[PDB]
Amino acid sequence: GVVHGVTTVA
Amino acid sequence: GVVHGVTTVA
Amino acid sequence: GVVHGVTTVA
Amino acid sequence: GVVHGVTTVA
Amino acid sequence: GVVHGVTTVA
Amino acid sequence: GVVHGVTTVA
Amino acid sequence: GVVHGVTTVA
Amino acid sequence: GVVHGVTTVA
Amino acid sequence: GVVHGVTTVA
Amino acid sequence: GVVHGVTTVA
Repeated sequence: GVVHGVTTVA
Repeated sequence: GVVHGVTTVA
Repeated sequence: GVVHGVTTVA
Repeated sequence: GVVHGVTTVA
Repeated sequence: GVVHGVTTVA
Repeated sequence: GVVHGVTTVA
Repeated sequence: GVVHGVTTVA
Repeated sequence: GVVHGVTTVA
Repeated sequence: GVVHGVTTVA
Repeated sequence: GVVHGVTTVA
């Protein structure tokens, strides 16, 4: 797999 | 798989 | 699969 | 906000 | 904010 | 903010 | 902020 | 796998 | 801030 | 695997 630009902001 | 630009903002 | 631009805003 | 259980599977 | 259980799987 | 259990698997 | 259990596996 | 740009901000 | 259990595995 | 730019800010 590829994961690019995964953002989690609280 | 590919994941690109997954955003989670609280 | 491909996932591109999945946004979850609370 | 609250975010609980946000799943993204490719 | 609160973020709990945010999963991204490629 | 609080962030608890944020998982990113490629 | 608090961050608890943030996992990134390639 | 590849992981590029995974951001978690509390 | 507090950071507890942040794992990055390649 | 490759991991590039994984940021966790509390």
